Amino acid sequence: YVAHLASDFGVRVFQQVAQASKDRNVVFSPYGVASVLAMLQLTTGGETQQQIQAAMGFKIDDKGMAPALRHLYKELMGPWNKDEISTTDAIFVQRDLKLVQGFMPHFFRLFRSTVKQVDFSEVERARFIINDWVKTHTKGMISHLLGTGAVDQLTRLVLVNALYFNGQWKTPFPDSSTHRRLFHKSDGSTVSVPMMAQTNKFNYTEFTTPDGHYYDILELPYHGDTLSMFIAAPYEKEVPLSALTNILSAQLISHWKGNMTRLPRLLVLPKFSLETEVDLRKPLENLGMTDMFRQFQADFTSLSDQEPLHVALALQKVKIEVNESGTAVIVSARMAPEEIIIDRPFLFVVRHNPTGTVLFMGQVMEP
Repeated sequence: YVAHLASDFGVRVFQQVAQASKDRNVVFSPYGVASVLAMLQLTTGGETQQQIQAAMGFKIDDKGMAPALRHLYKELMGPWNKDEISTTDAIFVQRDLKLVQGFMPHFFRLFRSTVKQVDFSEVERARFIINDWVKTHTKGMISHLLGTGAVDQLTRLVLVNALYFNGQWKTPFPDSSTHRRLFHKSDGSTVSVPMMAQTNKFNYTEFTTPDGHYYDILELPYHGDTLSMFIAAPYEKEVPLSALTNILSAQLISHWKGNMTRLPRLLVLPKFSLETEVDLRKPLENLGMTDMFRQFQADFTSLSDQEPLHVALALQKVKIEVNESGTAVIVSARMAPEEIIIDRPFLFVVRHNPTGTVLFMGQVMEP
């Protein structure tokens, strides 16, 4: 339930970043941005708080909300994982501020984490701290946030979120099937990229938007069916991804599941290892949250009502890999009735099945 509101807020943010990155690759984490903004909520007061609660759909302070979030976190980091997913949130505030009495403990009570305190006048040092935090909480897979270059002796507050993902397929794509094939950029031009092939009974459904766009939808489960990737590919060229992403929801995903049946298909899917760093300011402003980024409008008085505080920098960075698993003369396979060759731009969603949370989301315009 909290999972659903968090996922959907996170999709809304994705929509906005998709709107601005037409025809560009973009990988993103709905769960991530919602997790960091849930925490931001506590630091927040006034109308800046209103903007965030209204856009999110819940108040972190209300009962059951934070325990649900920690529940979810712990579950994601459980033993089923296997270094497939690393996540981390963090808020850095100017070291010697007159913080309000009792805020730090209350924050730890709710998030089992702390607001990190740094002297931003050391600049290079503060940058190293932020970049180091991410490095050490993502098993070294994410090491640097280009956007940190923007901090200076004036930064009072920074917010970051970083996640890596590379899952192990329930059924891996035989290594010998992988081959170089043609991809059609929306550009109208083309590129040859490595693609995987696997013949199986995939959960499948044809889907239509209310406004009449058609997409093929496949479920690819990961080991133990804890996680699943859903792939959504237009029926023919010309069908944009927008029509789909603009109604995307957790409920929509469950809807796809409700209609899927298992059919023997040859699937041909491109390998991809993509990285994306997004500056969350504009996307978040576009969802109502504009006060937080504004020096004289921002209201962070739950954290410190002494110095005027406001968010200088809000970043998410995601790296995601899709290959044959987690790691020959012949290539043999069962013949299949139909084939599904994903040789054009497509969307993917990684879902946590037990809760429905949308962990990752993206559009691949070129692998």
